[PDB]
Amino acid sequence: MRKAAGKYGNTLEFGHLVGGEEVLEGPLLERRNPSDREDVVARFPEADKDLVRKAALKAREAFAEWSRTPAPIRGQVLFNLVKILEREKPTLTRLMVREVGKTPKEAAGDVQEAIDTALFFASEGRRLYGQTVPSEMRDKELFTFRRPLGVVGIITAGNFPIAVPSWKLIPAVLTGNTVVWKPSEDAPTLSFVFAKLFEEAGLPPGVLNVVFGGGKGSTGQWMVELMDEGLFQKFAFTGSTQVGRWIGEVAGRNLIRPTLELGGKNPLVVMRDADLDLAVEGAWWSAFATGGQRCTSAGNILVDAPIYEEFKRRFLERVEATLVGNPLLHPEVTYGPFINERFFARWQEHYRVGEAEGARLLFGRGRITRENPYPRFLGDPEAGLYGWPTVWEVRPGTRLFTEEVFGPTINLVKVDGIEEAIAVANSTPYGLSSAIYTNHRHWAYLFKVGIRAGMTSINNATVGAEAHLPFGGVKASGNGGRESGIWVLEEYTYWHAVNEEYSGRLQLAQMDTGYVSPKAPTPWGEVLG
Amino acid sequence: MRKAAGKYGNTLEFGHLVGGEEVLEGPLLERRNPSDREDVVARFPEADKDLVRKAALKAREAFAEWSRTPAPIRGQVLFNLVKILEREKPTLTRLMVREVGKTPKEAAGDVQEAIDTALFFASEGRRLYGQTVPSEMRDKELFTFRRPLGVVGIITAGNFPIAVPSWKLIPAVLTGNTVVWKPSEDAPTLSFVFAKLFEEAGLPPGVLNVVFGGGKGSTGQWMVELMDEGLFQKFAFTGSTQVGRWIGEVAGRNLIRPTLELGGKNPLVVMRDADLDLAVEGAWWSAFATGGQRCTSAGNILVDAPIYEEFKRRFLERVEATLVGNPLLHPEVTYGPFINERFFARWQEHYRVGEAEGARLLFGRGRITRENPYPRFLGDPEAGLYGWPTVWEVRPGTRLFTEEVFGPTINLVKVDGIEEAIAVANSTPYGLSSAIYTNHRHWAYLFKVGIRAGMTSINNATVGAEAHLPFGGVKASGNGGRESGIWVLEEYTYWHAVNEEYSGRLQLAQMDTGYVSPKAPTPWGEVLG
Amino acid sequence: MRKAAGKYGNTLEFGHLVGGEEVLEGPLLERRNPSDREDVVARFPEADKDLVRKAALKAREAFAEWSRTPAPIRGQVLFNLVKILEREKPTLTRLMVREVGKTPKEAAGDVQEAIDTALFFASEGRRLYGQTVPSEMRDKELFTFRRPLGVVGIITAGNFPIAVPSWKLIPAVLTGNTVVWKPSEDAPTLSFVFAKLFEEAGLPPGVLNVVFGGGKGSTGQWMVELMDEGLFQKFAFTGSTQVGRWIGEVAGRNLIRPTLELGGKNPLVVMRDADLDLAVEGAWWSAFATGGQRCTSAGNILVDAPIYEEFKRRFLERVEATLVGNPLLHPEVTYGPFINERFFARWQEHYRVGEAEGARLLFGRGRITRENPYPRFLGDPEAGLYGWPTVWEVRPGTRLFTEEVFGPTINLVKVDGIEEAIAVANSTPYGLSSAIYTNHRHWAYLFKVGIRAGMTSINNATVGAEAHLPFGGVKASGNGGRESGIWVLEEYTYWHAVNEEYSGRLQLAQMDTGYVSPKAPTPWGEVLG
Ligand SMILES: CCCCCCCCO[C@@H]1O[C@H](CO)[C@@H](O)[C@H](O)[C@H]1O
Repeated sequence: MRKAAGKYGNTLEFGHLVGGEEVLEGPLLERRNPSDREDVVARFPEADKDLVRKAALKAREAFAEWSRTPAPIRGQVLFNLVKILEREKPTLTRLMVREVGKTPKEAAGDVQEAIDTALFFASEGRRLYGQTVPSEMRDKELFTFRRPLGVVGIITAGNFPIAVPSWKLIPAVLTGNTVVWKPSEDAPTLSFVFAKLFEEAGLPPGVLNVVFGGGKGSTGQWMVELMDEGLFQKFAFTGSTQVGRWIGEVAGRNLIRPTLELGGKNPLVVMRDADLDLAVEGAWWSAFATGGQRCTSAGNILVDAPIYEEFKRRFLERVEATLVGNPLLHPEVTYGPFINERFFARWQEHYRVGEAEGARLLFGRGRITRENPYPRFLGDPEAGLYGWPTVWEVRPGTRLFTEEVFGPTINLVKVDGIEEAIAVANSTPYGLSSAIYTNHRHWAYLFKVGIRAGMTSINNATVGAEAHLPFGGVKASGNGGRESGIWVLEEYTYWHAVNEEYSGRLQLAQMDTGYVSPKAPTPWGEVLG
Repeated sequence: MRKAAGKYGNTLEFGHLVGGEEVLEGPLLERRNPSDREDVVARFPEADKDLVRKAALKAREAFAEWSRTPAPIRGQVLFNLVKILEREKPTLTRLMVREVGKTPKEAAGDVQEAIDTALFFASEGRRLYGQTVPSEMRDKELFTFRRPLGVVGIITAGNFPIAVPSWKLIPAVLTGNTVVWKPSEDAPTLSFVFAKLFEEAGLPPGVLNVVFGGGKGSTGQWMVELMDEGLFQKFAFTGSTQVGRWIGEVAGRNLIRPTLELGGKNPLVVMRDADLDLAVEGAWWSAFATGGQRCTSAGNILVDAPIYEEFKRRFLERVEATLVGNPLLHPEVTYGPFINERFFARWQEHYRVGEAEGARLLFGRGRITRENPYPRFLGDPEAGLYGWPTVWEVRPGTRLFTEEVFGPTINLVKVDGIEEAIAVANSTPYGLSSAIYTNHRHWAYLFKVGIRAGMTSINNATVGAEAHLPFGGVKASGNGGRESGIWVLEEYTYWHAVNEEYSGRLQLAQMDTGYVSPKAPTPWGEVLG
Repeated sequence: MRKAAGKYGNTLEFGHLVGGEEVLEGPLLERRNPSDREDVVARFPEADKDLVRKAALKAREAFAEWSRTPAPIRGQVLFNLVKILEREKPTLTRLMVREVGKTPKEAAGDVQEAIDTALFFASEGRRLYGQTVPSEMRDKELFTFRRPLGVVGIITAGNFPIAVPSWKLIPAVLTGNTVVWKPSEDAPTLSFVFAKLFEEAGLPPGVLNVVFGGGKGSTGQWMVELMDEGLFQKFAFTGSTQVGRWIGEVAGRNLIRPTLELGGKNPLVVMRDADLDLAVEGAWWSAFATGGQRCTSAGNILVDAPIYEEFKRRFLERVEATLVGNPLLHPEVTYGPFINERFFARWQEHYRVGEAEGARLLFGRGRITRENPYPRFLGDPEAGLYGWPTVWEVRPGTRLFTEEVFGPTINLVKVDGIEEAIAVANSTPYGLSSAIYTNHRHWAYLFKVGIRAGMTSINNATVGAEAHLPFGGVKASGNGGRESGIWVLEEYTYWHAVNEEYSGRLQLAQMDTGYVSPKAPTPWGEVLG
């Protein structure tokens, strides 16, 4: 790599990581600081299909030795990574604030998720339990083993540039797979550095390959297409449902079960008996954490009729207090810029769609500019794409209600009773996260069994999942796979059933099984009388 | 249903089972006894897309009440089925001999697999374990629950008309799902009866719907296409890889992980130190059980060079002793007719492909006729499609070596040493079953870790998997899913992670976590010696 | 603590660790370097019953806050310990060579076991899985949780002064318990330092209390007796079966299940087909690792008749090559001194018992002195208690065959065939470790299912268990408990079953359960053929 002086740090120039070598091949892209476009964070090439193919073949070559490396040793590599991530947490935090516009508080939590993941799977090296199973035949033993799949293709987004990649990278290599990783073009430096920390931790060259570039019409797409050439035995993707469906399609015909985290429209229910201040804080954080650029961000606040006016009043008050700005210059802000222009553009459009379909705009004036200033802004709004906190009143069945919109926007929806709250909460193509604020035992229970969601919070935000629960969605949010904890092992391994015969005879199961039949029954009705 | 007298039993006329009602709608198909075309087993309608859609909506309606039925009660229904299958085993055995041409011995084992499955999952009703998980926050609890998916679409083959459907039907309903089942047109009576046994066991109407018909251009295809209309939350299919890839494709874009069992080309290795008589018997049974119409049937016998001539001699001797015939009239036969004409046709062609590519035909003269008689045939060969036991000598890389061929055919392949045996055993697009005969600890181990297969037998056949191990293949044989035992629960449920807050505060994971930092270290090198 | 200059390092003076405070109360004991009596390693007090009682009450006080500390945070403390043990491994290694007379190679492996344990349970903080279980009633949920027991009393030996204590200390505190630890008077410095490393890692004061002293008539005994006062909710002990039975007795009447590792007489079988050089090396290492002062040390080498003379010849040759000496001055030695005089005394007596009962002494002349020199000795044999490598030929049923003897001694026993090998291998009151050397699949299997032992090695030593398998013995070697891995969690937690009702009615299990009865059966025998 090379470095040059920049505004808020060095501008990094680096290439793809392929077979341990740095490959500077392809038209140069750059990543500008989203808080300040004058600050250039990285310059990096776009990998073409031929280079991704080459990376996949380097991964296949490295897979042989790596899969044969004892899992406890592979786990000790991850343990090295835990120490290295701990050491580098402040540096990675600072780089993440700069590269994707996260607050230092959130950026540290993002790095911490990777540390948590690393520690969890470091120890998993001495687990990866299969089963010993009793044969129905004598002189025979049955076994199950978890085996690695091969080469994993990974495409990740930039909103969680260390945490979410770690959910895939760490289990993948722990279970004995090799990886080709196409990180978001919004967080290439973090991705490059993270790959180098793996190298420092002792991960053999070629086990992790990083190929930079865009998505559609670019490296991301090339990578999906190479599933047709048999170069990936597994695929993982975070992004939109639209793209996920196509990846599911390609994976499906290549007999791959992809890991798909495909976003959501996450209902947060506030029942009449709720702790209003707690529910307001939870709804606020659910909506505006990461500037609403999380898959788990609250989409709709479903508020029970009797507290609707009081909640709206308190919620808008809380929303109005939100600090927005350059988090590098003003750490205390709740959120900073949009991660990229694509998200900003879609978010600008949702104002027009909302007005067109009769949503009531309670708060928000679109992009924050010097001409259109936001009272609690800190820094220069012209330096990047920053969005007004935005609050709507919407009806079910509308586009603002059903469609995911990354960015600082949230809808209030009036409901009456737990039955309607559940029905309305499920009136969305998605089913990722969910939440209900209530002190009512029974309502909490009804919501928990009534919601169709991968994750449910009782008196907690739709965001901030703990790193050691299964993470994933139902309906349009996923395809059944789960990340994190013990539940992700199904994603990166396959079951190998072994039966060992010692009888020296061909014994047929279900046919030669030595089942004992019952004896003649005693007439106990008559004996006991 | 209606019945009329037939040659070897009553001819059954029945319709689709939809919402509890019998629906006799659609152009009539018939199933003739494959051992004797004069014996008509069943007449049944072909369901059009509209009726399958209606069946899927009946399943969705029944799902609400059935998923809310406590799992231990759903398990007690399966326990009722265990008793009913036990009672009906002789009747089902006889019907299976008649309808699909299995031997009574194999037909009983087929019914027994369903009984084993039924008993396993009857008890699973009081298991279905999720987890309690410790929160990193105080006054907070984490939980995981297994939830049913919804409506399961099931398409099954006729080669295992009770066993293999039970692998899907039983776990599906146990886990709280409803089912639309499109059984093979080769085993419609068995399927109808099996569905009625579920009804007798107390399965509520609409939880299992059966729609009869063909595959391509027919009910099977309509059923796959309805995944695009959101009518299936899960899909299971047994059949060819070609069809499986298409089903995987459709499932994939609808964010479904299908259960796909897609056949194999199963290597059986005989090492130089093997028990020859045992390996011969295992190779023979692996090749000719069910007339080689199993997904797990041996495709290639890989024989170690030093025992090659001796094994070939003993194997051909064993093959020559094989009895073939109408298993209804001659129970003692090893195998009877082809299940259908599709399998017979492909099997006839493999002679021409083998000769064309220079395979050496050691034994077999194609279809058994009066003109082309087989010495050990019993009954009338003109009454159905019966195949000569067929043995080839082939080279790796040839079509006979790589391509699956249902029917009584097997290849011998010369290998030298465990390294070559493993490499050649993996030189196939498939990876379902596998086997090695050896007394050498180390060779068994190398094969076990070297093979790419879902299942491996040490000194046992490639066939005859025990019903309580995970069943499934890698590569072209499957997509990662497993059937049977605890491993199939992932197929018919999704994980629901619930976090419950009691702290009355918004606590952020990874950010507010109360991690304890270390104290000042003592310089022990200096303090001690 | 205080330090003074000594021969091979500083002499440490320290007191008991009770509630965070160092308590220098009680008659002073000392630990002399077992390799060199002139080198005084430590001076430390003997805790009386009143101080142990006080330590137990400090543990009870600390238990409240520590058990309420989230398990993931408790795990992060262990993760701190992993880093600290890594840092201190060279220092701990050196101290262990000095204090208990282990070779540097073995001492490092001992420290590494603790690091392995620490890492395993660091990650267990985010596991400790209980279950969610489906109720047979509607509107009801079932849960299981692992809860800590309370205060754990731990008594450990000095032969594995870091490894074996870590097996108890680490899981105990991870699962939320507090500990009173009575370490061996043979390794008080290591124990003091290990406790201080826990303190450095952030373990709250009082969660680990260390009380030094002897066993019988001393601190060890006082500690067992306090189970009668309800001060321990759990107890763990490593030592002799005799003492273990008494501890089991006291624990039993106080409704405690103690963790008891009680030594063994570990059979190593060498079958006629074995790799002789490998079996010789394994038998040699099994016998003389730690100078035969392991619970898992080989007691009897059972050699198959046809290879008996050849094995004896090669084994005695290998034994004769054994280097013995001061491992601080000569790291390359296989073993050094006896850990204590108790073990030396019993080992001296076994010569007299062996001769008395007609055992044939093949090799060994008792204590190594200048008068009685050993050819391959390095250093001064007068400086400590060093034992000749000792090899016997014995018959089954004799005291040398059945009774555990710590120290460098081993018996050869002639057997003929796997049946006799198994019977003779089981002809001992113990059942800890076991091993068989064979290339015969079937013999390995028969031994594996025929042996009565907690642990069995196939073509591996009776020693050197991997730290992530369950460790423990049957018969006189233990009481059912297992240490290490997931299996030790049962030792330090109890199951809490919770049922939550939401139905608003009293529903009786087994009585009000809504079991569905079967429908009227169809006579299928008659309906079909
Ligand atoms: C990693 C995916 C989650 C694993 C689910 C819990 C696994 C627990 O394994 C359990 O073992 C029990 C012991 O008899 C069996 O009875 C249960 O069927 C089985 O679920």
